[PDB]
Amino acid sequence: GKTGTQLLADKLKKLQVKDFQSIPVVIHENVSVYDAICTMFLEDVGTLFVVDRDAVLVGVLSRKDLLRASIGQQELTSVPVHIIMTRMPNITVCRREDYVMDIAKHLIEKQIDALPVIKDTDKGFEVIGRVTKTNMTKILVSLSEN
Amino acid sequence: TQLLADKLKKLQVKDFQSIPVVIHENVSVYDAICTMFLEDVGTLFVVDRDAVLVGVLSRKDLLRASIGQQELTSVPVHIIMTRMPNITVCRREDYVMDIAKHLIEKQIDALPVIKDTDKGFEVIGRVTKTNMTKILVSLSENEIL
Repeated sequence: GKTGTQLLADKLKKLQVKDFQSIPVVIHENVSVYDAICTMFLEDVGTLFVVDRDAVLVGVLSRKDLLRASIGQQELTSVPVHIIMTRMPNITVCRREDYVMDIAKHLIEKQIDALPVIKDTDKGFEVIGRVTKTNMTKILVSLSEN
Repeated sequence: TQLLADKLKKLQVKDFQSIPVVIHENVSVYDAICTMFLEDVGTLFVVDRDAVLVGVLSRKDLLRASIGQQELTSVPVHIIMTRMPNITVCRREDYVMDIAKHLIEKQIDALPVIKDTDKGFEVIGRVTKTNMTKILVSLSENEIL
């Protein structure tokens, strides 16, 4: 590329998820909404990925979903999370080899803080990481130095 | 390459703000949760009778309050809000890299942008980890200087 900003853009475009992921926080689908909330504060995350008895991705839960559940008219804190989780038709994943910038674009478009990183297996998607707006914020800071 | 890095640190908040959402300090916790879903934002800025900033309330704090046992239809937000020793503000003239660092340490999604007036801190913007993420995307597309 011809200018220093173009060289910066080219490098940013090559960054891969495998290098900029966080550890994932995963709960089983039959854990209660209350237990999910406790896990969120225990682990200090704002998103949880939900898996089945084979540890395959079945759902995602955001802090907003849990607040909604907790404050509403129905008693939902006692129910299994699979009642309230976002399901697979509506879940976006990414893989280790994908580009960080393409994931950032998804975060912004889908108005969500985190995506799961998965590995394809014969049983479905195994969760191996998380990439978040916080990860992106860290990349931005690092640019200013080196 | 230092010089490029020196340019990045010169980018300012005014160019990468969002819309702030404000609530009065006497609103119930239930009413503030309602505002948070209506507005679809994750951080509320609390003001006093004089429209002066007195606190902040994140979605986390509201979840903390809701999975508790107080009559939150009763409880005014001043009871649980983070108060004005422990709040980090910024101004439109501040540098985005500075703010980004504060968002990271403090582990919060948003800071209030305020103006310094005759009356005190008046709220004029919000800056978030989404804003920072949008900057990173713009840089990757060569859409800034």
